Amino acid sequence: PHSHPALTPEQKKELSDIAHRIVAPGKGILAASESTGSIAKRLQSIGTENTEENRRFYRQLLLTADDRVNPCIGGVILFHETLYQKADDGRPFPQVIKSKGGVVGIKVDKGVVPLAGTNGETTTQGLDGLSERCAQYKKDGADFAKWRCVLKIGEHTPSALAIMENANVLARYASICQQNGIVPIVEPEILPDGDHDLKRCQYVTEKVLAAVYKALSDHHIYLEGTLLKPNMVTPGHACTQKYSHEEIAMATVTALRRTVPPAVTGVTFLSGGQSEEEASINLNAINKCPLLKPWALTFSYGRALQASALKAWGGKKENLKAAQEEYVKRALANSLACQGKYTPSGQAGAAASESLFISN
Amino acid sequence: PHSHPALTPEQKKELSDIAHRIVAPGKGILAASESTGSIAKRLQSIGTENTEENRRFYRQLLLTADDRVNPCIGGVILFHETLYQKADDGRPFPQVIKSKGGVVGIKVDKGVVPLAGTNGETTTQGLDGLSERCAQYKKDGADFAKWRCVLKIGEHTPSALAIMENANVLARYASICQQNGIVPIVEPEILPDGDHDLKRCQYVTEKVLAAVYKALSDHHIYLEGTLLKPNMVTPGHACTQKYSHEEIAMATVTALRRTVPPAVTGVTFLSGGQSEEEASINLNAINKCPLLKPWALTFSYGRALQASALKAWGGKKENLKAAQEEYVKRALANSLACQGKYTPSSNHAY
Amino acid sequence: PHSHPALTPEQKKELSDIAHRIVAPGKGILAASESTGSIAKRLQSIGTENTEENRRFYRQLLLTADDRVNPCIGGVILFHETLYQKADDGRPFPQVIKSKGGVVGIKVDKGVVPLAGTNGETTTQGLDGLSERCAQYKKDGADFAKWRCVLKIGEHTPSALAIMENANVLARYASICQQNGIVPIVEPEILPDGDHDLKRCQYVTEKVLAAVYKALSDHHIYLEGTLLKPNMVTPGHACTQKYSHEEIAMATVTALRRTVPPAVTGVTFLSGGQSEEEASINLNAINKCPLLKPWALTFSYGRALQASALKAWGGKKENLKAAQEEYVKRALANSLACQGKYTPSSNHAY
Amino acid sequence: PHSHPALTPEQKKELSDIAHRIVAPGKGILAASESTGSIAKRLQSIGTENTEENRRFYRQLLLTADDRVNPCIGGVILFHETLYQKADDGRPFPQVIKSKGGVVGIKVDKGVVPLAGTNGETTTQGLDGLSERCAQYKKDGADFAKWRCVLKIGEHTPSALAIMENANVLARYASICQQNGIVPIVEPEILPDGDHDLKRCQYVTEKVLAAVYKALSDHHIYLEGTLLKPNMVTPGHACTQKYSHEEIAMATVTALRRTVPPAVTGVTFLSGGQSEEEASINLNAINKCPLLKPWALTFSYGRALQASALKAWGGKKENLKAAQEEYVKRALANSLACQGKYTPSGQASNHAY
Repeated sequence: PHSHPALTPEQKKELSDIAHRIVAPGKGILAASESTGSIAKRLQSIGTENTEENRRFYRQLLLTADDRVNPCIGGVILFHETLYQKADDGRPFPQVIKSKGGVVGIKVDKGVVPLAGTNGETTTQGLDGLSERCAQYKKDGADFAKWRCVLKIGEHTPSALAIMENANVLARYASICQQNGIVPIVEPEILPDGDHDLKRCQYVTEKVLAAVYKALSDHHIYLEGTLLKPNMVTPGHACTQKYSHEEIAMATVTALRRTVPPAVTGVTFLSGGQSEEEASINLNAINKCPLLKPWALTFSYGRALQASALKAWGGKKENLKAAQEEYVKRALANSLACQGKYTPSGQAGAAASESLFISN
Repeated sequence: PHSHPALTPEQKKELSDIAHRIVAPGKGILAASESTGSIAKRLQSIGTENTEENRRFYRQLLLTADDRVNPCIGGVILFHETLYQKADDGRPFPQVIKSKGGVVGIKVDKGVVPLAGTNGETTTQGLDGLSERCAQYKKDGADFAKWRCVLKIGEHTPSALAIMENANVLARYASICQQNGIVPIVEPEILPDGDHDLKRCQYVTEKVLAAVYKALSDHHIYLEGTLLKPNMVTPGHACTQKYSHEEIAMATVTALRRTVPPAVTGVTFLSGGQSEEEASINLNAINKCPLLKPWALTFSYGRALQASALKAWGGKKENLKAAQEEYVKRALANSLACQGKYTPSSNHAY
Repeated sequence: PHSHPALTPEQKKELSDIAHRIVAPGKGILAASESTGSIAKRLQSIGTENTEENRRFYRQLLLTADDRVNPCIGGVILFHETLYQKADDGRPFPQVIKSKGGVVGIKVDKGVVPLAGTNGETTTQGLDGLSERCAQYKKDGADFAKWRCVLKIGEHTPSALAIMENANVLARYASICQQNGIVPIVEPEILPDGDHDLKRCQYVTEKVLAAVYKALSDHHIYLEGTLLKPNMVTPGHACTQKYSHEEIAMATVTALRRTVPPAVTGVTFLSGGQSEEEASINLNAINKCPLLKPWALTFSYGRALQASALKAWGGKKENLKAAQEEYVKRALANSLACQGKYTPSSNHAY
Repeated sequence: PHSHPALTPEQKKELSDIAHRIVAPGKGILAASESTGSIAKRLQSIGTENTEENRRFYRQLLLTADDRVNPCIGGVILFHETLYQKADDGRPFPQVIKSKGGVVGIKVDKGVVPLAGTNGETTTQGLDGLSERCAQYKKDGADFAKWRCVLKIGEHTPSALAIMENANVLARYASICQQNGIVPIVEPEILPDGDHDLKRCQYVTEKVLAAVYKALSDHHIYLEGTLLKPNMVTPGHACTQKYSHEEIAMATVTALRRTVPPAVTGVTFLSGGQSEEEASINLNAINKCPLLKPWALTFSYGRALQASALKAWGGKKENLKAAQEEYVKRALANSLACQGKYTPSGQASNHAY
């Protein structure tokens, strides 16, 4: 019943200002923080060797696209390695990102680990020494961070334990981040795996988010200085029943309205395996949903922003321009989508229509 | 978890429709559901015998005020006794309220009870046979209900137990109401008693509301079909530090923005002892606060709508017009207040 | 983290003394608090009209059995009606019970109610005005009470909500009882209904009891002044896999050892549909289980103590003695059973 | 409401057998897992340079004490460094411990960290990569571990957040340990600092332990394969009111009886700053307390077993025997105490709580 201010007014201002810049009108997040083991798969899909140089080159390709992406990208999430790499001109990637008006983010979790006594459920690790890491990342140009928790819909999942534990660790992560001037993006991803329908996903999403915000309250988290990265509400990837984009949007906005406090600065949806087009179309339908939405509704896409790019690159340096052009195209589309002004013109490409879903 | 639909689409529509009608633009709630014992002191302050007839006449006086209150009153909360009384012309009070465009509400809790092992804290009782009561009340004209829980700010209060128990009982009450087509007004009142400051009230209010909504989620409550009746965020009555109405508005709106889901149809503030003018001025400031508010911010006033009317009446049947006139003036004042149009004549710091 | 004593040393002593007397070595509880509607089938099963006199006569039949039952019965739970009835000699039933060395108990809940949004799950009501009721029952001879919560094992049950809510209401009930010098018997019954196996029942029982005791702690319940009335751990009533009495005993004792604090004075098992012999044999096996048991492990049987008595009675006064004889036989069998002295004539796998 | 066994019967048996050996009748735990920074202060109090060799020599001094300690020591908690050091004869310390009948333990937490928004409250870190660490430690001779959470009694502490978070992290630590065949010692230490009285400590201990066990239940922790290392219930250090050893024992045993499931194999009290003699007398009183105690009530003493030994050593090799004698004396005394047989000579109400 007693207040022991976790943050000073100055600290709150800094956090709030950062969170708002990232999701400013028409802007979204480029999630390019895939680890080596994670990106290696994406590189093998185009027969490109997974080396430090190739990774550096590919990230440079994305980060140095022409100025058309500047008004589209409010922030860029990088993996530790990339945060300390430099472009061909010697400029550190964080400087490159900032010079284009983007905020630099860093992935800080150390992956998922199994929860004993559950049916294949997990929690996420990475709290050890997090305070010092955040302090160092802040000095090196980072202003926000990302931490991913993973839940799955099944007959007995997500369990009470899985929900409680993941919500609690997210809260710990957010607390430490805010003590170091780092805006935490809270990511409680509910996988699309399974044959459940739209209402089932909506039910689970509402229960999970309710648990997430109660935990953030218990841990004294400054919501205005945070961002939420949830899954859109959609039927399972194996569901038979079909739904329109308007139905996905309505189910998504309703779940959020029923659980996310207005104080939360913004919601940055993960693409979760959806195709580049689908992710853009759904984000657009969401922003056009005829319900009051007190928070920015935009993107934090990884796969949905890189599909066509990776394919256009093919590991060949000579395809630089071609690849970048594909990325710019998706950034412009999503920038319009997070404003509810996106209308596919029909020239997205076969790559932009292919499912980016990966079984878990 | 798995979904076992507590409500059908039709039931949800009914509840949401009722909730929206009560807090429609410019409208608020007249809370006239005082019990015999609760109205006792007030009648004593005007030397009027606490008889059912005087209580009937007084309620009639308020319910039959002229048509000017119609666009100001979206709902009227009644005590059990009054729901079954009639005006002199024979019209049942519920009919009088509805004829003026108001929704009829009913108080259903059975008062507070002491929580053993706490420093004078309480929870509220009244769940027994509540479903049958709500069904009967619905049949008799009521569309919404009220249940009051009370919390106190002190050295060791509100405690974890009190916060948890009161939030849980509020959720049970809300669940039962919705099963019977009754919109529940969730009232977790944090008393203004004490010398604590504005920051302290905001902190406690935030923690209480966070607990309330987690409980409503656990109990599967349909938020669009509910209303919230909280205390405004203010310093304690014995606090020596002074604050402006704008600061009160900022703390209140900030507290709500951090805990109340957008899905909640409306917030109807209790007056909690504030004077008629003070309650109106603060509600006005709250609606003028430069922050985004996804829900209606209006009133559910008991004392703040009746103070002057009660004094003007003085238990004198011949003062009818004078008394009603005072109530009408406050109804008009608050209707403008919930629109941020009433005039008597750094957010990071929160 | 601050204490505000719910009970004084004197109040604790009274509660602890009562609880110990009820479960003293070799003693158990006769659960005869069936309501009019609950005893209806019992009476109609023997073609007996369900009148107040027949109910009075039947209760008298059990309560006035000979002194052989005295050392077997530490307590008798009665229904409101029976607490105020008298034997043929004019003696109030509470007096008849006490004169035989038994403590008088009273059922105080008001039945189960449906939890909206669940798959047919329930919580229990009865807290309204419970403090005053307890005060009166105490004056009228009762020293302990009973409150029954019901949980069910199914595909998605017991749910998180059902467990938390039932645990919480049991805590409220216990708190109110202790404030009035009444020892609360906490009964979180997990029904045997279903085809689930022994391990499933053990798992659910462990989770439910863990929730129950956390709630009791949160509500400042004095465990020494309470008793626990749980279901034994058994396979579902329709489970295809079969088990031995030793297995049931091991699962039951293991579940209790993992959740029930040593401070709890006693565990009084409900028979839950088991036959008279089955309930006695299982209770005996539980007491012979080769694990340390820090609490009395006895009975609180309703059906398992009355089955044969009811049939022998058949609603005829001339069968009084024959009927009482059957009751005595079961009282003697279970008294031996709660001591592990009854004869009908690898824990890591749990 | 569905079970997905975290452990097999074989795994449970292994954890249960380990836990029981550690707290077998008359046995307790030598807590010698002080970190380099913690042991630094210990070495300075005797004017001895804090070097690895001096640390090894000191740990060897305690571990190679004569056979008299064998029936007294059921387990020895070591710090990472020590688990990999060897005695002069080349025998790994883990081997030295086992050969004397003791079970080897390892401290695995990574210290406390501040909980933002609280009044100087903390939680404990060390879960990252803990599973891999536990598997490695098991392979290298350790069978149990220790994780310390710290709570403080003050005006607004322990707070709801502090209690919930510390209980939750302890449960995660316990879960990871059991998955790797390691018996976790759950240590929710409530500091004795402050002017609070005996009943205040008892109240707080009761609330903390109830939260600890609810969390262990939620995380499906196998209680029979765990031990509890709590503070004894005593008045605050600055408390003006005085209490007898009998009252401290009654408050302690009452607090435990109201919260610790009988399935818990044993309770190993920390000395928490009490003198060697006080810790032994209080432990003996706890064991003589006229109430039913379904678990072993013994010790897991650090300072209460090393105070005199450290002083007698003084960092001088010639004081080896004198130093070992001081340790052996405390081991024998506490061995008798955890049996309620302690006497100054040697081997020879309740409703108000």
